[PDB]
Amino acid sequence: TRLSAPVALAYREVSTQPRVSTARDGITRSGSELITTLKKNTDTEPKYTTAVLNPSEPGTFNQLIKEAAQYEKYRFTSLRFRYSPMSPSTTGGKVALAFDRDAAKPPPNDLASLYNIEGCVSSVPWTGFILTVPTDSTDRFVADGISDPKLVDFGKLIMATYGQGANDAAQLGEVRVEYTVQLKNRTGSTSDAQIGDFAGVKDGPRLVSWSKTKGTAGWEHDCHFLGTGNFSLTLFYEKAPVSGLENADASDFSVLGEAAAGSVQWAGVKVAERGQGVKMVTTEEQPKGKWQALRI
Amino acid sequence: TRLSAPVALAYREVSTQPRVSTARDGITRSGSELITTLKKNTDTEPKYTTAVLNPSEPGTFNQLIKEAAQYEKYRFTSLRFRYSPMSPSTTGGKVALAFDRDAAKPPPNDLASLYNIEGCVSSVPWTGFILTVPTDSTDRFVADGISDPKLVDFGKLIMATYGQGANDAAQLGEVRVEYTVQLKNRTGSTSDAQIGDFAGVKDGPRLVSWSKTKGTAGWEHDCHFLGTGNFSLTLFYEKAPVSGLENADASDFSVLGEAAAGSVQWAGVKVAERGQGVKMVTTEEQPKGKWQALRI
Amino acid sequence: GITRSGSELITTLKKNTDTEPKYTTAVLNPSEPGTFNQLIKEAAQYEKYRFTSLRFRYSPMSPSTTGGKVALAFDRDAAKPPPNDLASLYNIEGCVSSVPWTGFILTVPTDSTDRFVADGISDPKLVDFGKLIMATYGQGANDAAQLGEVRVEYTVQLKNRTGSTSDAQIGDFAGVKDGPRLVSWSKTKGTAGWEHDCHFLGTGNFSLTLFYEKAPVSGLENADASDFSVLGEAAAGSVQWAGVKVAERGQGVKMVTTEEQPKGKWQALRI
Amino acid sequence: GITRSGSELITTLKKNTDTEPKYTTAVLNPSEPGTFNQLIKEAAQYEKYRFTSLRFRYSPMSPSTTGGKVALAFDRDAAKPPPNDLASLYNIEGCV
Repeated sequence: TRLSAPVALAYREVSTQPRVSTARDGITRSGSELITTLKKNTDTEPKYTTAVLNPSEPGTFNQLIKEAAQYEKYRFTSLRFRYSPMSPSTTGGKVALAFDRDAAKPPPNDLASLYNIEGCVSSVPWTGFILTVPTDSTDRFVADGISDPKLVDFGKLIMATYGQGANDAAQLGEVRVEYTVQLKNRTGSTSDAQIGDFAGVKDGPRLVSWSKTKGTAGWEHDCHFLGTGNFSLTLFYEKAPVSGLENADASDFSVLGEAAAGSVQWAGVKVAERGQGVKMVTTEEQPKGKWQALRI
Repeated sequence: TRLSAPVALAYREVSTQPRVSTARDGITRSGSELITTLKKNTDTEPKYTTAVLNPSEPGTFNQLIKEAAQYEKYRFTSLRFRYSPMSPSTTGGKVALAFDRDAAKPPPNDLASLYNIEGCVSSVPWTGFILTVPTDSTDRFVADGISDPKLVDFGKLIMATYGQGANDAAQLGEVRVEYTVQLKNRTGSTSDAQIGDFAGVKDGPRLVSWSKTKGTAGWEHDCHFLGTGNFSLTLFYEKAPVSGLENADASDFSVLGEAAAGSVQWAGVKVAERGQGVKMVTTEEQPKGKWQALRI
Repeated sequence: GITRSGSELITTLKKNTDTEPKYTTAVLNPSEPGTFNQLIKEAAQYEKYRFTSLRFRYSPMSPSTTGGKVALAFDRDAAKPPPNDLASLYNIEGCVSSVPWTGFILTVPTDSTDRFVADGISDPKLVDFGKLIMATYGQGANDAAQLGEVRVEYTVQLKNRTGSTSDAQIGDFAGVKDGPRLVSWSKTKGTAGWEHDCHFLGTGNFSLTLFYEKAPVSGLENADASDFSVLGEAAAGSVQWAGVKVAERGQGVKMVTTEEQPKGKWQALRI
Repeated sequence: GITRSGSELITTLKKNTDTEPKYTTAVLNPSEPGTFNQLIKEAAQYEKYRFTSLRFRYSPMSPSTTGGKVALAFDRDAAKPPPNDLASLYNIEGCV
């Protein structure tokens, strides 16, 4: 029979109270977080935005990271993502949420493959839906450095948007986690400051992801920031580079220092959307030095 | 009647399991920590070692700091210090524990005044004792920057040793907190990295305490570290100083950088006992610059 | 499959006369020579294990008038470096400490997962079950030289089976090494020339044989080993056979060639 | 105490043109290099043993056009010299 279509739907969001408790082996923390807000995509093919599901991941969790710094292993007993629409009912396109159990595989390349992923749900941008992912009973180590994501990561969320018309809402919605993690073991509190050199060494929460790319001037190292917020980045060059730190695509980038042998720079980068970062240029592949990312 | 004296007493310490729980306004965390180990003092007058009682204090608490970073107010419903002897029964002198409700007053100057403090307990170094401090029902803000300690700090513990003979144990014992804090409110997770200039500004956990002192070469700023562990200290000089960073009395001090206008240094200081630090010299009182302490 | 319960001596803690605590680690893997001296032989013939029951004991050796303390903690992540301050060590789950002159125990809960016997190049988080941290601090100058002994009483379940791993570790100067990780070489240029010194990860009587293609600057020389005796003759195209006794991990011998990565061959064995 | 099971390789037999047998023995003790190549390492840690089960499988390797015979027998006395004639060899219990 008849089924009406409202001009818009309003969802009432109130920040709930996390439920912490103590068990025999550790603690059981429950809560909800916000990952990101999906943007309009005026193209048929999807545009993806990922978020690795693992405690101590700044990109995904903001409060569970601190509570997971005191523990060594975790187990997501129940997690579930939700979508809150904030666009009118006259917006086209679609929004898709899928959970890839492999945290290293890049997102698919065509819409047909995206729908083959098990549990991939989707709906119009102007209505809400929930994707609940089955869990398992395997303990995994909380991220602490460079390691195979198959061994530590529980999975990776994938958010896609496509089909929106030219004159549509700038932003379509926002995802929201609803987890219940089982932190186990215990250890001395660990600092939250990724530190490592350019040789592929990383020690700490995954705040940065460097990537080389050969260029005419030299090898460009791009410091992509996985999270979104205020960050600081201290660099130390053993050899004089071609250029210091430059704003690649981030916002409000400022650096206090000089580029030269033995010099140290200090850039207070600021990120508005996950993936933005800075860059540097050197003539030596795999340069010698150190860097330290921080959430300041 | 007869009362025997053993050659030594052995206390069995096992790291218990913190008891976390959720209440209407926040969480109630219980646990135990280690502050420091008292050292021998072959002098009649006392030698003091303080520890400010306030969550988010790196010197006192090591695990509660992370859990208190997510909250805004606290209330110690029950705290109690304990002393574990690790010296033979042939060691002289005494050990005193007192709780000063004013966190800014310096420790007393003579043994007579130390015993006037309410609740000041003491015993021989080779036996254990417990100092339990009455609490109140007043909420206080978790330390976040430069503020009057009368308004935020709950108190300050004072540990004194004296009277030990020349040929006695190098270390007499170790104190241990047993608290039950009531964290309230909630806020976005705050980073744990003190940052501030030399004008008296400090934003973050109290890891450092600068102190000027006029000298022949210039004003010396001493970077005393309240805690004990591995720290990093990034400095930025707007004007060329007399000298860069030098090891004052700490252990394993290394610096990567240069001293000059606009330059930045990066010192991985390491501390074996609370109070050790580094130093720098400048010709300008209240120099212009920035510093950032971290637990790396 | 095979179930093998037993008890073995990891090491003997020593006086820590300096202010800072000293942490000595022993990774818990059946193929590790640092922690196992008898289970290594049987684990060499298997490529999977599971610790059904694990537990550590401390046996006092010092007089009753010894100050300081000794701590024993188990850290599930074998990759993490040893703690930096006492508070972090004491915050580890199930950390037991006591005065040196009295013994205690530390029971380690165990899970039901199988792990590959260590090879030496894989991720520690994937093959190792954890590690043990032994701390000693607060000892004066009048205390005994040795505080106690740490022992592991285990019950392992080695599974599968394969060709026995070589009981001796052959290697090549600045190159490939195969067999159990008995020694590890290091190089540092000096006045005479490039100096190559080996460090013995295990403790006991060893037997190091070497072969020089070109005449070296100097032959095998004791660095910090307890005992030492060379029966060879350093020269071009010759071999030097030596026996080194190690009391503490890290002790070893040294040599000088003045040419980086000299062509030769060496062999190590725990006699 | 410990119980172990394995399958070792003693040796490979060789041709013998002469019609008279040519014997090659192998004493059966856990700490015998001639017989066991892997059990010796674990037997060095113990000073007693008891063979709960024991078998000897002969796995052919020669073509189908080779004559002669191959015999396996177990002598419970480890010092007796091998027999000097075929009939004595076949009188041993269980010889196949």
